[PDB]
Formats: sequence, C-alpha cells, structure tokens
Amino acid sequence: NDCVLDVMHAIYQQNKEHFQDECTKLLVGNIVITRYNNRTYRIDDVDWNKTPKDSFTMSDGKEITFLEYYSKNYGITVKEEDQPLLIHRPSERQDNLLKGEILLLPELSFMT
Amino acid sequence: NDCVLDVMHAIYQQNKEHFQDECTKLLVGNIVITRYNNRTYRIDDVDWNKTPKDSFTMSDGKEITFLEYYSKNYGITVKEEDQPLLIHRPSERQDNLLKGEILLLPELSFMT
Repeated sequence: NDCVLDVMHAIYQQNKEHFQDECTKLLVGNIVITRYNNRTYRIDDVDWNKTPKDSFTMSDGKEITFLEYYSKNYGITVKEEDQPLLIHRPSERQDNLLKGEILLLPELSFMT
Repeated sequence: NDCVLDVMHAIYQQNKEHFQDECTKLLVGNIVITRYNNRTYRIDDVDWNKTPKDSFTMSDGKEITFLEYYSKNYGITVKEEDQPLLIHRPSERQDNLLKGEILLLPELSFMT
C-alpha cells in the first residue's frame, strides 16, 4: 500500500541517526590541533546542521562564511564544503548566554 | 595522528553501505504499481548511482532527463530530484546485450 520512496526515507532516517550517534560517541572528548594555528581544543559535540558554506556573525554583526573566513585569514581553501562542524563549549557560558561556542572544521583538525 | 574528516568519511562509508544493503534486502523481489500507468514490475535491484536528474538514451540516440520524460509524457512533476532508481531486469537480456533494464522512480511506485 505504501510509496517505495517513503519506506526508503524511513530506513534512511534510522541509518543517518545511527551514523551521527556513532561519530559523536567516537569523537566527543578528544582534543584536536589546527595545522595553521597549532592551538588545541576538546570536542564537545558535532553540529550536523551546519557546513563551511554557512555564515557566522562577527562582533559588530558583519556576516562571513567559514569559506571566506579561512581564505581571508589563513590563505586556506576549504576543499570539502559539505562537512559538519566540531563544537567546543566553554566552562562559563551562561547564568540564571555569556560566551559563544567554538567551531572547528574536521578537514583542518587532527586527532590526539 | 589522523584527520577528523577522514575518520568521519570511513564511518560514513560503513553506514552508507549498511543502509543500501538494508534497502535492497527489503525491496528486491516485490512488485510495484505506477499511479499514472497502472502497470506492474518486479524490483530486481536499486541503482544508487542514478537520479531523475540523469539522462537516458532513446531509440535514435536522443537524450532526455527522467524529469523531462515524466513532465512531457504524463504531466507529472517529480518533487524529489535526488532519489535512486528501481531496476527491473528482463528474462532474455544477453547471449554468448539483447534487452535493456527497466527503470522506475520510488516516488511513483507503490509496494505490493
């Protein structure tokens, strides 16, 4: 009775979740080094909904894509424009938002 | 020592294979009905490398995308342009290529 594509979408969705939950389990906790900046950071999560194509707001509100950010700042051309972002959450970020989240590219990050 | 994106690609690849091998197991063997043509066919495989955006060659060699095919022939607008194709292989196709493979869209196919 059902549409093949709908059946396929449901199987896809279960497998996507498995993959994302497998990556996070494996990566969350580790520290990475930037080849250009040689600075270290802990991986606290993965933003599966963000990509280097996306923009972030600077201090005065100016928007820049991560592609434009890495090219203008380091002379780095990001090859994989569809990769997710690695999140590093700071230790004094809210009260009852006091600090923003740090965002690294898997392409420029090295395990250890 | 490794790049996070490379590690992620390897996990992605294992999960993609699992998904594709799960879909094929579930679908191969079943017969589907086209809402526009009301004709039936057995699913013999799934072409994961083809999409409705892709083209097929007609008898005299004229190329047409499946998008243009369904719109010009049935007045059907294909909504999901990234879906794979369902394969139906015929029973007198080669000797020692005598017949081509049949190709259906999951979006226009109904299980039974």
